[PDB]
Amino acid sequence: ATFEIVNRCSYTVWAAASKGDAALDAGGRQLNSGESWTINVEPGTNGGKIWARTDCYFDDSGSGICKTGDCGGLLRCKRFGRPPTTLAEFSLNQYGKDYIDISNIKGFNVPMDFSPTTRGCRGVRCAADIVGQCPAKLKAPGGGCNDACTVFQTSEYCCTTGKCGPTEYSRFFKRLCPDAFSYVLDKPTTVTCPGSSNYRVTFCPTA
Repeated sequence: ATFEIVNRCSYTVWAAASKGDAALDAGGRQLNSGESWTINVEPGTNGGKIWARTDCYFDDSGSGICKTGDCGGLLRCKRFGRPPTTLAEFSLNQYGKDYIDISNIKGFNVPMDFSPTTRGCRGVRCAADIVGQCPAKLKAPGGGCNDACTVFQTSEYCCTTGKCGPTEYSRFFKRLCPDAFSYVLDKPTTVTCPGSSNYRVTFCPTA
């Protein structure tokens, strides 16, 4: 599958792509405002994620830090990033279908649209000003709006027992972005696409 990753934000982001135990394609790249990065993701990839990182500093060897979404200090991510991170999530070619979603379960840093570029399904978007409206106790100093599990580490927010309900904090994310997962047992907002679809992830789709 082909993913085109587009930065429509007025600021630079460092895109990342990983399936948790390996990079997808190069794993990460700087995207100045307006730049596009095309990557190739192997068919059958399960549990892939794409996200943006903000305010990064990398040396010549590709080592450094980011204020949101840092993946162990590497430019080219092999593992998932530090919250807060708006997540584009996908599993490809699962019994003939692709499954895509946007998730706020690990917080929110950058607005995002995640859409197919081929026929057969719809896209999803979370583009509200979640950072501006973020409850005080979830605000991340580096930028972004943390999820409640990251901040408070309770069974209820992290859904550790497999039983949990919505919370004041999850309802905040759900109000501003109904089409994104707001907690682990949220009613799924997953979209089913034809197997082997292609996609575009756009950061700051409205601005």
